[PDB]
Amino acid sequence: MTNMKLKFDLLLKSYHLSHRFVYKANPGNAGDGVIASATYDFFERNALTYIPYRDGERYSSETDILIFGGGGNLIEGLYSEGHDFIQNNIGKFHKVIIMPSTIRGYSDLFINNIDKFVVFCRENITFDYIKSLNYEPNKNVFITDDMAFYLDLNKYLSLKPVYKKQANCFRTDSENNHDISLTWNGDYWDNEFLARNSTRCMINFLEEYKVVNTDRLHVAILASLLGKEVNFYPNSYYKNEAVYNYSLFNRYPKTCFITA
Amino acid sequence: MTNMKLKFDLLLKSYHLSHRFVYKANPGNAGDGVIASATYDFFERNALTYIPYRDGERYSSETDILIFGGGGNLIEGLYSEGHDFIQNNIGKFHKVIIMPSTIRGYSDLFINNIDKFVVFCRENITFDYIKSLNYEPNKNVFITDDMAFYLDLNKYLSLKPVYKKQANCFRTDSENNHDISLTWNGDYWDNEFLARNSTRCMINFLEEYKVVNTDRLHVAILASLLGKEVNFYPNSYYKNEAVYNYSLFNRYPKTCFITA
Repeated sequence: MTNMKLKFDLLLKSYHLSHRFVYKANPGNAGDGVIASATYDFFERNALTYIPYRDGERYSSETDILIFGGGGNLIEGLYSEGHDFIQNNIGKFHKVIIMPSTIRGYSDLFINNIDKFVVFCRENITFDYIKSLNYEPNKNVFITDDMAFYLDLNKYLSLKPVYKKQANCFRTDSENNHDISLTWNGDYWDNEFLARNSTRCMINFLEEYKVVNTDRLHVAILASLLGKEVNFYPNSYYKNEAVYNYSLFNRYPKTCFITA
Repeated sequence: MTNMKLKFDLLLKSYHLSHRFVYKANPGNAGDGVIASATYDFFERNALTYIPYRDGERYSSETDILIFGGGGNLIEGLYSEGHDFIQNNIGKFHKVIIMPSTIRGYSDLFINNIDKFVVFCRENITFDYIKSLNYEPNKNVFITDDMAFYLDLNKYLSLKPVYKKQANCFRTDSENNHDISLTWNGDYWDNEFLARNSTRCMINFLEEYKVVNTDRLHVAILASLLGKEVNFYPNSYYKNEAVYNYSLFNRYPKTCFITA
């Protein structure tokens, strides 16, 4: 067990003694379903009970903590859904805990809510950014692996043998390409069964290949967990590269990052 | 057990004594994954062993039978993938068994291969069409339910409670619409784990709704198996309407077909 992982368990268990968890899964593609699956595995393994966020329900501004699911939606100039959800609901809760996330911009949101945010960063670029906004390391800003590294992998495996050479899993926007991230895409991941079975699908697909080529973070993560030979390609805002440098480098020697 | 269902079991078991099964799952959307899941359930429940079709492998023109998975791909003027697969591979096998399917046109294919085809029709329009091509009922043309009615439903259920009113699952081509059929879409369904877990996803989604509105056949079928209130809408070539009249009318009184 890594030092950041043990710290993460004890920390969330410490919050659970004091406040009850109101959990909102991050919406998005099937990669975001992998984060939710692993988050549900994390809650069950640490005996952490939660109530799912219900719009219109009244929560306690003193004893309820919003657990905002991990992901990379908080990117100014790209997505505004996660930013709008937090800003419209920050007043309802005592604290807002952002599960391990990639954050870019939205400096006004984090400076003006520093007293309510507890930010978990899944790579060094987000960690240095948040701490540069005067967040205090080990008090209201932390760094640790993306949730998907917590995936209880053995209950998702099909154990079907490898018989195909290369899988191409590239973003459809810009050969035999299978963008398996874009299968289920939306605000689905508050259903733990749908999240886990969607994650089984992605894993079932990858299990049968020896080599995986992708620019999709959680395809790369899943294939790395599977011990596959992984060729990971970059995207904008250093999103892929930063997670690779923090979590995949050296820890998974069969996964390499192709810069050019 | 329905009379057509019992006939179907004994018939395929009879073929299995004489020849070995080479199975090709129908490619397509997640509806076609439901057909494959149910076909795998059907094989396991009847102790029917098979070998998956492998392109480039040599099969016996005397003792191997191609089992072509059910579906609605054989529609002239719409799709040609299933037609090309059968025509290019019909010479390799002793017989070609078409699992319960909707067929439109391609009269040249069925007239010129009448001595090798055993056609299972999943509604009355296909059955009357094939038999009009001089196929002999109960010898080389049969009628029975779509494979999805064979789905071993209880191993797919999440048992999550109902808490949402209406689900809209309409074809994206032409409100809160979720075209869950277009999640996994391709030649995936020869993997039984991927087929079953994709089917779990669709079922997980539908379980939480009380009413389902759709023009997607296997969404309507799945929701009917779930005992939901189902509003089923038509499409072209009488594809939805014909399956409804044969399999869903009266047998599932909470599913109704909206003509206009």
